[PDB]
Amino acid sequence: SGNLLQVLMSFPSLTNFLTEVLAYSNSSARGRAFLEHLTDLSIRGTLFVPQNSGLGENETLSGRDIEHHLANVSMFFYNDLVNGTTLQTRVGSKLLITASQDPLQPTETRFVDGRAILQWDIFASNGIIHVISRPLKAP
Repeated sequence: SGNLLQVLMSFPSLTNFLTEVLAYSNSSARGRAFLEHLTDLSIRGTLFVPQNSGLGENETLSGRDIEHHLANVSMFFYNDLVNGTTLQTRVGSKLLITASQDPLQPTETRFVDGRAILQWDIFASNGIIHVISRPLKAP
């Protein structure tokens, strides 16, 4: 499939974050540059996307919060992201992966800034998406 934006557009449960991204792009030059980055095939990124189960339509996010969902160095898959991994984001802050092994589970249970990961490793041509339980927050 397509770039990070196109893949985000392909999931009904991710429409509210998409709406925020698109509205941000039409709001400011910063917002437009963020959307252009998501569609740039010469970069790689890791985009954490809060699902509509934790983000409503009446919870307008700031541009800084939106951009903080993009770990902007490279694509980090499930099997790259161990306990204590810190990820630099586009706004200059850091996300923290925490992770332990419940021996019963088929995979490690992991969190990003304490948010549950609901789906790992959704591929895009210029990045990877992980769906999370609720939005991240820029400091």
